[PDB]
Amino acid sequence: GKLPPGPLPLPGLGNLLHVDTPYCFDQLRRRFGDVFSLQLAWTPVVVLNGLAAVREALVTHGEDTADRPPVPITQILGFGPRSQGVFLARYGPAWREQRRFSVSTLRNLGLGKKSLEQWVTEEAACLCAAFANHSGRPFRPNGLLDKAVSNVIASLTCGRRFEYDDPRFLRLLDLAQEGLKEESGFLREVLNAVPVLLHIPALAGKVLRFQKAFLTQLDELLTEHRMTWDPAQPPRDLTEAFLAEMEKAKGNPESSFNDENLRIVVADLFSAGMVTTSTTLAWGLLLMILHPDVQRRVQQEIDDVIGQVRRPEMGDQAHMPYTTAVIHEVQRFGDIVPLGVTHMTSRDIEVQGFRIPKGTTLITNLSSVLKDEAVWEKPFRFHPEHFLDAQGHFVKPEAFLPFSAGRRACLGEPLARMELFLFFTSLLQHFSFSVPTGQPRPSHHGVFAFLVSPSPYELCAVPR
Ligand code: HEM
Ligand SMILES: Cn1cc([C@H]2C[C@H]3CSC(N)=N[C@@]3(c3ccc(F)cc3F)CO2)cn1
Ligand SMILES: [Zn+2]
Ligand SMILES: [Zn+2]
Ligand SMILES: [Zn+2]
Ligand SMILES: [Zn+2]
Repeated sequence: GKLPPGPLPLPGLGNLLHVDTPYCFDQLRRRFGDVFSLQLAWTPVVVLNGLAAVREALVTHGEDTADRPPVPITQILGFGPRSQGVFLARYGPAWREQRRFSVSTLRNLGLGKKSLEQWVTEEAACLCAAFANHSGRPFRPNGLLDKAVSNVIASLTCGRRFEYDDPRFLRLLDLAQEGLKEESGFLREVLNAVPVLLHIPALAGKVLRFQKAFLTQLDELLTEHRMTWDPAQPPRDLTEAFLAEMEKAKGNPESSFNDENLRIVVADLFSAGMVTTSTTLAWGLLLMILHPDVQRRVQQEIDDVIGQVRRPEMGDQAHMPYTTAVIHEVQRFGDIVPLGVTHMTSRDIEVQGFRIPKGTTLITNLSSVLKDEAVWEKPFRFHPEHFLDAQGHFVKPEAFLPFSAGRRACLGEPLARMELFLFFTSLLQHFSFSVPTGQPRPSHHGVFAFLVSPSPYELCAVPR
């Protein structure tokens, strides 16, 4: 069939100089259509735009697009056939076993005695107190959001939290944010292309220094956890559940439940739901000071449904359509993973008539879905009524895809939904946020990366 169109491919760089990225893709979408091609050096890339193209790839051809592009340099971090974690894992048994394990263990810890909801609610309390200490004084809330969000994951993985001034905790969070920067590095591409370049010890020790440091700090914490683990009792957290599975899997070279995969799985879970959920909440609080009237309606609904003392529960959401709409609109407008996470075709597939060869790198332009002018009333405005009808009922459009879609859709979404609702309501239940008098109106345009964060800003949190 016909291959997707695209700008003229230069000899060596191809379309590398035709892309400086979501803004640039919008122009290409308006010039070549919703499915265009790109030649990024050695890698053949097809960009998918709009709900239909994205759905057709990830749902209709879900079996064939659930794979990841190979990342050879992950060998430095100890990746192997039965140890690929979940996030970057190739489509196959190693991915599926860990995927099913994480999803089911989240659910098991989730239901019963609401361990998840309890850990979040309790961490929300700490976040409130830490906010109270920063009162009467403008302050960036990002650091506190990272910590509270990080503690929720630590609670699920290792069954503990860390104090906000814990030295090892800070180093962990610091190493994690530096590591994220290392993923968007130019040297990553060269070494992924030619794996034998890693046989140079000079280079190998430079590639993922912050990644390796992060995994080292994590190893130390895992070792402590293995000491306190009581195998005579039902697993209290995901790491214990993993360790129990490891015992049963002794003698089985096919199991992905092993030492090498434990640190990778934990690192995937710990980080993927630390910079995403926290950035979303950082967007949330920014949008609340830019739109004080929206903030007041939320706080009003909080009082009408929950009050100003009793801690919020997930059962309250069903009776809080407006707050729910606001949170959704934060994710939509926030648009924090505009190009999602790359997929790869494991077979020859067909998208929007065009042909996609096997082994093609797929980019899901999630931004083009969340900001679709054909779907949303005013997609470039912060507008909670994107999820409300005239009667005030919450409505969720098909195009709400911040967690992507299909087999590889965010496994942490249920937890994320929980963290977002409980942290947001709890903060707005006890605080009123506003721009600091004397300071310029903070921009609503984010700083582009693999993850789009709000521009740096300060705020005032006055108690209620
Ligand atoms: C606002 C919060 C979050 C957003 C917007 C978000 C978004 C995403 C996106 C776009 C993907 C890519 C899906 C794809 O490859 O097509 C993804 C995958 C993933 N997310 Fe999240 N995420 C969030 C929070 C979390 C949390 C809390 C966790 C874990 C506790 C988590 C863990 C993961 C993992 C492990 C994957 C890989 C799944 C797989 O490859 O099978 N994320 N997420
Ligand atoms: C959805 N989404 C998750 C992300 C996260 C996922 C994590 C874990 S797995 C990975 N490959 N990179 C991340 C990551 C990797 C190493 C590290 F030291 C810190 C990290 F945050 C960055 O992107 C960004 N968007
Ligand atoms: Zn831990
Ligand atoms: Zn434990
Ligand atoms: Zn209605
Ligand atoms: Zn209060």
